[PDB]
Amino acid sequence: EPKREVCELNPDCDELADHIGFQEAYRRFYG
Repeated sequence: EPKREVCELNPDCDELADHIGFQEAYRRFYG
């Protein structure tokens, strides 16, 4: 799952994903 893998390897994205999930985090950072 590209988005989870990518988001995990950005501390701010991983942090955000802890609250809102990786799809929503990835979209905020890499939209």
